Amino acid sequence: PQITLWKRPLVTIKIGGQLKEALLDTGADDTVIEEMSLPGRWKPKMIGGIGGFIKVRQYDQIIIEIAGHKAIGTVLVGPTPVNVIGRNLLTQIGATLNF
Amino acid sequence: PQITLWKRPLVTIKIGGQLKEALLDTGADDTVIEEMSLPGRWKPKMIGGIGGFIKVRQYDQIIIEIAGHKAIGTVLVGPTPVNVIGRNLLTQIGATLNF
Ligand SMILES: CC(C)(C)NC(=O)[C@@H]1C[C@@H]2CCCC[C@@H]2CN1C[C@@H](O)[C@H](Cc1ccccc1)NC(=O)[C@H](CC(N)=O)NC(=O)c1ccc2ccccc2n1
Ligand SMILES: [Cl-]
Ligand SMILES: [Cl-]
Ligand SMILES: [Cl-]
Ligand code: NA
Ligand code: NA
Repeated sequence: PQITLWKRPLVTIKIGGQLKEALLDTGADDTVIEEMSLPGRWKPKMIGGIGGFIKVRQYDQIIIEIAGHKAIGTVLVGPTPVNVIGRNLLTQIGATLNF
Repeated sequence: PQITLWKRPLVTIKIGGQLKEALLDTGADDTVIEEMSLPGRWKPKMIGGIGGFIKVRQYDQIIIEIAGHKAIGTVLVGPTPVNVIGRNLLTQIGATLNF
């Protein structure tokens, strides 16, 4: 699709058999999702956003569908008011910004 | 242009007479620029994201040239580590996400 930006670019994602809404975010290096169980071990990570840094749980090689496109990659889990799909997975679904 | 997302989507902007680099950020509602003076009236605002909130100055009707394309709108000025071009101005240059 071609998504305009008059509204937030929110799409459905599927992770763990569950549907969630998430933001397609060209400004995010990483993908950050609300607290949720994921399989396997996690590693520590600090990420910085507009208000400061937070600690998150880094899970690698997680299967996630994004707007019907399959990705398998790193998902950070931590406190965020919005689930964010960052460039690590936007590249896997072939997303570009155009004007 | 078509901008791939392997790297941060940084472009040159001109604002307040000044050339700067900024991030094309589909996950930002607002345009947030590093501390600088702008002409006219402003009012305080709090904006948030991961990590919490910051206090900003809101200037309305500010012109910014973004990768050669003029846009006008509200620009927030405050303690951001990165200049962010958010949706309020990305719409004005006709930017879309495509996959
Ligand atoms: C996700 C993460 C990997 C941590 N990356 C980032 O956060 C980088 C950090 C960079 C340096 C600091 C300044 C911002 C830039 C760009 N951001 C990406 C950037 O796209 C970031 C992603 C985001 C969206 C929504 C909610 C939280 C987080 N957007 C934002 O921070 C913008 C700022 C704004 N305009 O007010 N926030 C929002 O647009 C926004 C939307 C809904 C909300 C609901 C409740 C609470 C807060 C909400 N904030
Ligand atoms: Cl990844
Ligand atoms: Cl505006
Ligand atoms: Cl349009
Ligand atoms: Na894993
Ligand atoms: Na003004």
